[PDB]
Amino acid sequence: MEAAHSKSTEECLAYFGVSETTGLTPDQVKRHLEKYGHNELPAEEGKSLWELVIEQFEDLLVRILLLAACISFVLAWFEEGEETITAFVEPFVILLILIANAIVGVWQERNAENAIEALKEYEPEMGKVYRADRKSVQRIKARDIVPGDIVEVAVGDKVPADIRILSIKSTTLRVDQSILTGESVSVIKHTEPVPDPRAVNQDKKNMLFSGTNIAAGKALGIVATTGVSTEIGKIRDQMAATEQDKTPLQQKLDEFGEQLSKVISLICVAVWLINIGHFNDPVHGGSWIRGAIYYFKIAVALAVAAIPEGLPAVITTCLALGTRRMAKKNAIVRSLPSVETLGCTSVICSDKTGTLTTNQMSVCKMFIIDKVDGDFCSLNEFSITGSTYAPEGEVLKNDKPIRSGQFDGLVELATICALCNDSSLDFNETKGVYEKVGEATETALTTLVEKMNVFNTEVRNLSKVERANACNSVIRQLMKKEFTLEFSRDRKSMSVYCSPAKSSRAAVGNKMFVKGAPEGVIDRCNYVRVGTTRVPMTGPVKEKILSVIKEWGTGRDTLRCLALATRDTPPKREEMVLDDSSRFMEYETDLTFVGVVGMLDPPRKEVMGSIQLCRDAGIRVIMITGDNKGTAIAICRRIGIFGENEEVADRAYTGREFDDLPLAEQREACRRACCFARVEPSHKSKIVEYLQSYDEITAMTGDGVNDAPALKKAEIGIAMGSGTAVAKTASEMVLADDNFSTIVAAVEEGRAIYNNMKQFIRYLISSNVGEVVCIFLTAALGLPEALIPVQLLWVNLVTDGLPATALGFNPPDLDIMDRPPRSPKEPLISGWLFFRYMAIGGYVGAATVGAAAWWFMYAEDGPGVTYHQLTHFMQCTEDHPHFEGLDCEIFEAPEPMTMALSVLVTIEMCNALNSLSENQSLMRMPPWVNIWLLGSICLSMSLHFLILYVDPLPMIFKLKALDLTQWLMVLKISLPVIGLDEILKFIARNYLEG
Ligand SMILES: Nc1ncnc2c1ncn2[C@@H]1O[C@H](COP(=O)(O)OP(=O)(O)CP(=O)(O)O)[C@@H](O)[C@H]1O
Ligand SMILES: [Ca+2]
Ligand SMILES: [Ca+2]
Ligand SMILES: [Ca+2]
Ligand SMILES: [K+]
Repeated sequence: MEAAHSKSTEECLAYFGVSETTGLTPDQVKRHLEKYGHNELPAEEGKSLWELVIEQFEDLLVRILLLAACISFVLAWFEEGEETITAFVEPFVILLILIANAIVGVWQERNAENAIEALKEYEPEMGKVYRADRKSVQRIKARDIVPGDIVEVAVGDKVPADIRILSIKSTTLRVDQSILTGESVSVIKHTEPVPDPRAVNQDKKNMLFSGTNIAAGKALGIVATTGVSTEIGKIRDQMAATEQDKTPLQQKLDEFGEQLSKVISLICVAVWLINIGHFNDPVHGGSWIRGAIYYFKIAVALAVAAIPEGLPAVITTCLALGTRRMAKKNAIVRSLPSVETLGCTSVICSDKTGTLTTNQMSVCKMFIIDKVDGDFCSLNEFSITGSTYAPEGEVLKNDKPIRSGQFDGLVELATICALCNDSSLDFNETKGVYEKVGEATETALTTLVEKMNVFNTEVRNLSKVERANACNSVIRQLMKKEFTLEFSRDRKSMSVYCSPAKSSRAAVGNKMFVKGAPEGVIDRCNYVRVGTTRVPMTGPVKEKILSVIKEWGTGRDTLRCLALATRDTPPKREEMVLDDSSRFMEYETDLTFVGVVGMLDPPRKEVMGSIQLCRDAGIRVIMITGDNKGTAIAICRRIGIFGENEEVADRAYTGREFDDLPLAEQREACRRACCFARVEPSHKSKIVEYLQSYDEITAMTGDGVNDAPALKKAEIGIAMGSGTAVAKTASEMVLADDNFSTIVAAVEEGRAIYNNMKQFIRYLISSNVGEVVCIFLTAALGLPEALIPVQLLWVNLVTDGLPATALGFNPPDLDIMDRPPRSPKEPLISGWLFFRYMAIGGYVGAATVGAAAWWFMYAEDGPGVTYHQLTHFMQCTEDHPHFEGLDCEIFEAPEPMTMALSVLVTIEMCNALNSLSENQSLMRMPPWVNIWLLGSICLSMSLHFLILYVDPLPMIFKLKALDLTQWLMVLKISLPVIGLDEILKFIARNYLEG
């Protein structure tokens, strides 16, 4: 722990007693680990509080029923009902259905968080450190980083710990500190001490803070603090209310829930108004307001039934369920609305290098100039064995292993690859594998130098650790790297200014070693090196070099190519200003061509299959890369974006070609082109921007810092697990698996969510409407009451609870990935879907009423009398109108209220079976595709059988179970409602794109 950023670079090194270039010894690391602990915060085991998870009572709908149960609890405490126990069942029934959905909701939120945190720990954060047991930089777990050791940081790296800057290898260092200071744009760092000890974080310009990202440059530093002493560690739980808001779909349903409230409220008030006639009816005797209290109970109870109380929980469930499914496929969701938005995605933008490709780079081909004689130019081509970063391979010429030192051109080629390089190799002992340190492109050159061994260095007797950078270290001991002009994606090249290491025997020449994009580098070459000789760049020589480059990139291997050049006579250092990066290209002119390297970069296996699935799902895929167009087009053909011979004359554009187009043509090009090569980070963001101008949901996939602007711009940013931290920071999803196939699954899963949310709405509306229609159909036709305040709360608990919620666990539709992406601005309920809600709601209302009437009109146990209660409901006892009223008490009979109560339950469990798919029949999608639903149906049916035969309960819910013959009628009328929907589903199936 060093608490001072005011100390100099020497004082920091002296404090921990560590050598700047060597790092902490193994014994030092041991002590510092005991004294300062592991560089790990606990992560806080209390991610959530059990009860805090339980608070699912925030939604308006839960609050309504919450209050609704209260009024029935107040109406049960004092008067307002004679038999109190039955009135004490009312609020407990309402509480019962809420807790059921609450348990379900709490459960899924619990499973999600657990699965999320488990997936987050799969890949241990690694850091680059110099330590005494190794000459080259090595990679260790970030938690094993202790205060005092030398840590190396590069572009795209997450800063592993609080670090005092010792040396900036680049000409500048920019850092993204938004996670700590809120500074939107990157800030510049230096090495000079900031004298003030109490200085705020924004002024610590000689410090790197853990959790921040290196925007540009490369630096060497020493850890000041780790663990909880780290600046970002103190503030993680320090401030609250920084959490996420509700998703677009969730906001869409919130709107929907309130509109339902206004309708149901109107209806409930309307139910109260239409029944102000039975004000003074003998049921409550002669009552001026007591008669209203009962119908106020009816209105309130009808609300609770009609209100989709399960809706708030089923959204959170479907979301948490989707996340958990994604978690199983090693996909990390950093932003909740990522899955629902991806479901309605029409265009997927994807980076090529590292994203569409495995980023396991290995130079397998390279050439230098052989002979130059007029219009004649011949090249010395070479092949390199080894597809890994391992320093094991051969340099083949004419299918013969050769010594690269034999060719002077290869000597300088290897020199450039070694010096003009900000990467290295580190052997990981754990299951022994050579790992890259930095960018894969540069490491492929590092392993090349090792394979070439141009100075015949004895490497046989070296360990696998030393061997990783054996030949590279030899070259570095021959030329002192003064400074480095960093790789810039505008000039697309990189150079290093070097002087002879001896500096005593040799002072003959300073050199600039340049590598970069072939086209750019070659253009800035005026000379061509032939061994140790140098000749002027001409037409024929230029054409020869370029044509071979075109061959490799278009070939069956599709080689990523780099040109390597040298400035024989560079400007004196005084004439060079390292301040502006725009003048670096000027410094990299009058170069001497040395050679061209060719890299193998295999596409990921699952990409080709995934693209076809995207094409079938109406999702378009565009490749966006800074690489050569020839190789980009060739890869596009290799992965299926383009056919093998599509001849895509107007479907592929370079950054130059794209800019030469007017704004209108650029915007239109993004519609037709599926391949953008040689483009800058700004182009990637602009392409996504154009696609969104057509009101499209655009997704972006990348791994580098050149994808960062486009990742933040797109609807959904998806990062690679092996990618940079800058890209992950700018993303909504992270694929730790590096599995591109998960994206297609993520799209599919999000559409199941929407469709399941649809079927949930389709079930509850079309069923609860039928409940409402029933109440209206009886009160208007002048029939006895079908239901009672208690009975109303029962058909709610049974039909609007778990059988409703279980629809959230519905399987994806059969043609879910054969239909086009849903437009984001589609109406939640289509104009025609609303007709189903009535067509089903109409029959349910007519089924529940016909049941209570059939007891009155055709039941043998009942009176069995013909039409319409002998035309009126007036009768009650003898001596009223003598219209053959042989029957005495055939009114206020509890058996038909049953009959309605039982049809209502049965017909909704019946209706729920239609909510397995939007338009697919029960034939193609049988009931056993959802076991969770059938269990809820059985539970609801069993709960209804229980409430009817357990003798004290019939007294409460008023039910003499006319068991055999009448349940048949209940089952009989409830059955066509699934038959009708089956016919109703067949219509829209065939009506719209049959
Ligand atoms: N370290 C490096 N030094 C010099 N040139 C480099 C380099 N890394 C890449 N280049 C070259 O610069 C070109 C443009 O760089 P850029 O980073 O924008 O594209 P890219 O192909 O490497 C990333 P992607 O394909 O993921 O978008 C590359 O095509 C490559 O030829
Ligand atoms: Ca309800
Ligand atoms: Ca990349
Ligand atoms: Ca219902
Ligand atoms: K974004």
